[PDB]
Amino acid sequence: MVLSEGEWQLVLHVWAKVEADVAGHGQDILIRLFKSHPETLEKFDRFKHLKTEAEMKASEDLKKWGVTVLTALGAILKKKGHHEAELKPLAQSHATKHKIPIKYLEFISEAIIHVLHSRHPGNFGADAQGAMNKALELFRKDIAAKYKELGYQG
Ligand code: HEM
Repeated sequence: MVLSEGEWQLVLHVWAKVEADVAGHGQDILIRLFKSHPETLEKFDRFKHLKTEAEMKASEDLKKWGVTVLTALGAILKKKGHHEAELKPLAQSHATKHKIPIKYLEFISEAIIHVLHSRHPGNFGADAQGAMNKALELFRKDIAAKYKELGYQG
């Protein structure tokens, strides 16, 4: 839960690459998620009709929702762990309305790492992957604790 200053630097350095194309990264990540863990698609009434990766690729709505997710995640990561204010609304909606278990947040964490690895091999080597894994794990653990604080079992 305590990353080194160097680890946060590696996280924010590759995050800057994501920010050059937020929608493309977001669509790639959601498509990877739905492909790797298809049960997650069923949480989205707006996407559950999409039956193939190619259909997902053509979905402009999926690109927009990719921006929605990554915009929130980027703001969290930039806080370098001090993200209490940012997790409050996300925990509220994801625990009590969307009903997303923490395990699904683990699935999307794996998708994020997969997409970063594929799109940024030169800036996402072993050290950067380790750092991003720690940053996403911190996010998951803190949001799991916030679910519990709100009265819910993630
Ligand atoms: C990095 C992890 C995630 C982030 C930052 C994130 C962020 C967001 C944001 C900002 C919204 C819109 C505002 C809100 O309702 O809170 C949203 C909506 C939503 N999220 Fe997430 N989300 C994440 C992971 C997930 C996962 C893994 C699932 C399901 C597998 C999910 C399911 C949903 C659903 C169903 C909605 C509403 C969709 C709709 O209205 O059509 N989220 N998310």
